[PDB]
Amino acid sequence: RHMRTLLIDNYDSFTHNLFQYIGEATGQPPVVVPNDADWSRLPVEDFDAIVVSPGPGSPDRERDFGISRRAITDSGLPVLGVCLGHQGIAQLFGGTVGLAPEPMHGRVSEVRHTGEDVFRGLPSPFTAVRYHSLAATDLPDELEPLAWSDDGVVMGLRHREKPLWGVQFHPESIGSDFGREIMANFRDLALAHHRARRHGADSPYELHVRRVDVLPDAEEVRRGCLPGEGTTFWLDSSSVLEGASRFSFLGDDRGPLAEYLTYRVADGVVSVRGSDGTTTRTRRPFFNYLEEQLERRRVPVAPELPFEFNLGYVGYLGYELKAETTGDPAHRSPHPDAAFLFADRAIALDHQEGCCYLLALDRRGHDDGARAWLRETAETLTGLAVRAPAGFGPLARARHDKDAYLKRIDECLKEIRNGESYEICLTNMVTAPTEATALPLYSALRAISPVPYGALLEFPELSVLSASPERFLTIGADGGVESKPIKGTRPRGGTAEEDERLRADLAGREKDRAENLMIVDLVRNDLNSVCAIGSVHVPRLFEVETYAPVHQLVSTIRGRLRPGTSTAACVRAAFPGGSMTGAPKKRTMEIIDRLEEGPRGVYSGALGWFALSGAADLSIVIRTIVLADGQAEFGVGGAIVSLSDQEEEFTETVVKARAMVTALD
Amino acid sequence: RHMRTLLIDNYDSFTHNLFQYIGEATGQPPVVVPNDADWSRLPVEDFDAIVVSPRAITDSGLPVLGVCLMHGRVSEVRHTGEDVFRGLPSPFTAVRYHDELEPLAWSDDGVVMGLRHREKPLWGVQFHPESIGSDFGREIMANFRDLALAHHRARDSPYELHVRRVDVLPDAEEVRRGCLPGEGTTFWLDSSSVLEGASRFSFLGDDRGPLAEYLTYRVADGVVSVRGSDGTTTRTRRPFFNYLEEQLERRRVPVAPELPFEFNLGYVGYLGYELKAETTGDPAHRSPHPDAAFLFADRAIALDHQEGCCYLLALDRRGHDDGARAWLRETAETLTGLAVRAPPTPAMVFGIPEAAAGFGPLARARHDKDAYLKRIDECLKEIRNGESYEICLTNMVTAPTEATALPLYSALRAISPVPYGALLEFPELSVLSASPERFLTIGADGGVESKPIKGTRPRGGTAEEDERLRADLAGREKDRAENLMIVDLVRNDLNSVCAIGSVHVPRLFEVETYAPVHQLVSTIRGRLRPGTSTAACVRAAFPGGSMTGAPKKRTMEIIDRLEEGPRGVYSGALGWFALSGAADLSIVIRTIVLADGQAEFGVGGAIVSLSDQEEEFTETVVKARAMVTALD
Ligand SMILES: C=C(O[C@@H]1C=C(C(=O)O)C=C[C@H]1O)C(=O)O
Ligand SMILES: N[C@@H](Cc1c[nH]c2ccccc12)C(=O)O
Ligand SMILES: N[C@@H](Cc1c[nH]c2ccccc12)C(=O)O
Ligand SMILES: [Mg+2]
Ligand SMILES: [Mg+2]
Ligand SMILES: [Mg+2]
Repeated sequence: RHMRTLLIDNYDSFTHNLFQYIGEATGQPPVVVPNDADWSRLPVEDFDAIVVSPGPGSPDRERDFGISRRAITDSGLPVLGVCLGHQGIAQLFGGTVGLAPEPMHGRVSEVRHTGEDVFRGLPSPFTAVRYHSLAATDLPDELEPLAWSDDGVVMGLRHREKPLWGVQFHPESIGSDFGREIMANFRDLALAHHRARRHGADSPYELHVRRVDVLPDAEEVRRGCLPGEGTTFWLDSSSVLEGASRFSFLGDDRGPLAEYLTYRVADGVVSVRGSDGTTTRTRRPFFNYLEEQLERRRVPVAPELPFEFNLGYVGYLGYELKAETTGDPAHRSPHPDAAFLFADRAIALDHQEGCCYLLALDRRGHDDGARAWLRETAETLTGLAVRAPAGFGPLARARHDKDAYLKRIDECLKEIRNGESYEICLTNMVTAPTEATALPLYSALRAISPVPYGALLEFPELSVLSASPERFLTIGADGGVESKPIKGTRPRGGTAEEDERLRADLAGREKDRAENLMIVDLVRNDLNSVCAIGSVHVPRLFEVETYAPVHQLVSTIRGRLRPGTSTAACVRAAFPGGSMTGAPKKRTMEIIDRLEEGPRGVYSGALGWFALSGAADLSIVIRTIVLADGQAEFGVGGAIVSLSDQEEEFTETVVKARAMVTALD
Repeated sequence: RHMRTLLIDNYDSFTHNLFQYIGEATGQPPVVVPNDADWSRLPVEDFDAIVVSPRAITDSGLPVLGVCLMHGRVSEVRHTGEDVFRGLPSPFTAVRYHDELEPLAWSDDGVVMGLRHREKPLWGVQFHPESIGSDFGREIMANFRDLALAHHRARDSPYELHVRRVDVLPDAEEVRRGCLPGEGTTFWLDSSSVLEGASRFSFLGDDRGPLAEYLTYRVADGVVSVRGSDGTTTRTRRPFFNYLEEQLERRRVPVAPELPFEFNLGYVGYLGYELKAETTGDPAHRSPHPDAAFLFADRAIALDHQEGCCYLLALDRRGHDDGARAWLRETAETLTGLAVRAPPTPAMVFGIPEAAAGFGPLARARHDKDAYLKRIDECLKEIRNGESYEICLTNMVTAPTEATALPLYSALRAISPVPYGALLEFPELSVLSASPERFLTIGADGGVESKPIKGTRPRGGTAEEDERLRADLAGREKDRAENLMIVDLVRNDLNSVCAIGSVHVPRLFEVETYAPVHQLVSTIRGRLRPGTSTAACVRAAFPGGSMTGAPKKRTMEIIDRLEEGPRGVYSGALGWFALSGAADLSIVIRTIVLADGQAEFGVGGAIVSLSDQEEEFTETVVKARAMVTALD
């Protein structure tokens, strides 16, 4: 779907220039309607956004618009007023407007701004043409300024409650810059507002929130608040970097409204274990079941929380769920194809601000002891902060040995010779017996490799010990999407200067840049299938990030979901991660199936949370140990392209194992 | 309407990226279709263009683009700037994944990066335009849309066109005097100034041919009158632009390939300002002249000033010998006898003080100084009340003269050589234009160009003051703002008839100097939507924004009140509509209208916030100077 944009026309003064820019920016032309039109007769319904073109036109028609102003001002739809006059401003905004110190018509102004809403991503200053020599100083308390001119007057504003915006310039004038970006921004605002439109069904839950101004050691929170045995989760920002990673999340299945949930690809059945102990087996595809439950259990985000996870499902998506995306069911995993804890109670650590947030659900109209838990857990955390404030290994066994792996790379190099793939992510699977238990082994791992997306899942069937640095999908409740595919890996150096050498090498090597580039294109394709035209872009390209085990080459891709596209639907379209398959995904996954001679399981999948607000945050499962039956499984791999040497790419798989192997030792 | 594009998904990791780029470039998302879907069912008719990602495809009649059908490799791509590479720099960067045809581009590897089918509308790019490592991706996709627009426009003639080249170029005035009768209806489209890139051709002809006609229009009654060769005059109550559109479609004739211009005969004449009544204006005032006047020229003489030859154009009925061939032979004989040795001094009467003397001895304006000064003040008041941003206020001057058209025109063209000069000698009036201004130049292919002039400076009485005034015009904030607002206005007009993403401004605030004045000039280009005729384009842009002010519709209501009368031929458009669908129109400024023993000429100027009254009055007198001089 797409937004239906209504463009109000005033004597066709500038209407068709606005037409052009909206069309180019959004890929969808607006519907043009005169300012004399009957708004009651007109189906304002369907129209998701309104743009009000300026005059001057007829004195009569302008007066008629004013008589019927409330059709637009109190309609509830996003509105953008484009450089309106004294009367146009009084009608739509209701403010006072005088003559400007530099009162030229068609004046070229420099506009400085806060970078908010319609001004998102614009440089400050930027050039813009002002037609009306009318501009405000005093604003009513209901109106907030967003931007100002070089002659000290308001160039942009918004109403603090209603989705109304005003620009006191012409974005679409030839003498203006970033006109198309301003119209795309307004389109994006319209998508957010439409997504926030609840209606639907009454929320079955009642979220309760308490902040606690203490921050204990996260492992101590694991030991202090969670059970020694039982099904738990710990989303672990073991590395904390401003703008990169900030929060940790812990919880268990002890709560009354908690559920444990699993899927098998062979069966196609969801298993939901409630608090009763009773497990229920309904049959429908996983992403399909997940969407319905996320829609059913929808809870508004609590704006007091600085994070988006307002409780929901926490777990992993296995690689074999590809069978329900664009892949084939070639190999059955030894582990569940998905597994999530539906968390009704959770501890959130704010590593930035040095406080905790406690989330708990009651059923609507019921007291299930949420507030009792909040009060109780707060007391525990307070006491806890006082005690503790904040090759493959000797017995390891690769699925493919060196000789077998080299032959499989050769196969990959023939595949790329024949044009059947542009890049194959060939991965291996290593198994080793261990006497270690989950928490001690994870304690070792997180010390070795602090990362933004660390995780310890302790489930009945398995334990997942992730030291992933890689962001698969961060999806806002507003429907904004970000993916940061990694491809291009360098081992750390011995000395400081050796490090800087490998840093420089990774960023500048043609080979690596091509690997990354092709994945960026692939991820862009996936996002475009579910995102609005004009929304997909690449803010950063070929950035090197450094972590304890490796240097990594990372690119950032953003987009905004189409209207009616759920978060689950977005994840389906992008799963499995392009960074873990290759280009083109489908054909490259067929090749993966044949060559790997076995399943990946949780490796190469996604691990994270789906929230009841609609938000989500998912990592790629790399640098991860799966713990089950005294066995330790970990997957490793690397990009195969036409330039690829075999032995270097095998050695790469060994290097990516350092963390997991060091921890198991 | 809009174009309908088809994107064939060949099941690679590119379809949805291409989908984005097409959406942004054209303002319309493509209809995505899988490859395995049956073409038997597909409504190929309903679509206008095909894009193919890495059988019936090529043999569908439709334009096609094949996208890349060693790895991940970035390459610099050098090209000839043709078709899909239109306007792209050479080199430019492109990511690439992977006979009889014509190669268009090459990589730094020496591999073909672009190809073309020589007959079929089939293009190939051996790179990914939509890749993140590529540049000018959206431009390539926009170009393809433009190629597809044109291809469809190029899709029975009641006439057959006959052409003859003569390898002489006599003096153009000698052609007028030597080849055309003198009395009777004639046209002379006069490139009195020839400058490469600016003007190249002149066109002359009369009504003596057997298939020639003479059209007039009155908006008062809304009646078109057409005079045939036999003497009979048909009369019809309707709007002119619909009439024009119908006739041009009906009388379609394709462009002759060995002609270096696109006028292959058609209509030559003028559109009066009062035709605004059937565009976006009101019928507030009735002109004393026909609101439109055109000769359907079945026989014409074209001068190629660049190459030093003539072209003779003659229309026969598709099945008949109507003496066209005989006319070519006779006219060619006449022309060779006129070819003798070429014969100028620029007239220095355009220096500031003296140029603003007056309207002549025997002249009176509609509004005298005090009257005009008040209408400026009025203009300013409405500008303060935000009822206009810019108003092109104009006057009209009438002066008795006994001068005949051709001797007067001969004096005028000597005084003020221009790219868009014209002598129209019609039954009801003569029009003596020394216009430099391009209103609309429309190709057969549907490419559109407008060059609004706004921002005027007089010539310096000294050469130093002249070069001062020139640099002042290019730099002054006031004049740039005046010009810019017209550019936005003309952009707005054209966007109503052009495809989304096709309208752009390749040049802004260019100073052009002519004998009487320095002028600030901007260029706007676009490309017609499918279904939109050449006539439809003109209606949407008429009258020229350069002659109205911004915003157009409201400002045209204001000028009705203040001017208290018609403009007539002045402030309208003059030029040709070709049978190929091409057109070339000037704004009627710097023009004498001659009728009934008196000369009429209009003069005006833009009024804005900072317009000085005395100066804006002086401007209008300065602009009359060429006309006043010729009449003296
Ligand atoms: C009104 C006339 O000229 C118009 C006014 C101009 C100006 O104000 O600078 C320049 C270009 C013309 O569109 C005229 O020449 O009569
Ligand atoms: N880094 C996330 C939280 C987080 C840590 N590990 C994770 C694993 C999966 C998903 C999220 C996480 C944040 O700062 O908000
Ligand atoms: N200058 C134009 C022809 C031309 C001269 N005077 C004109 C008046 C109106 C329209 C066109 C013309 C050319 O070079 O082709
Ligand atoms: Mg710009
Ligand atoms: Mg680029
Ligand atoms: Mg002026």
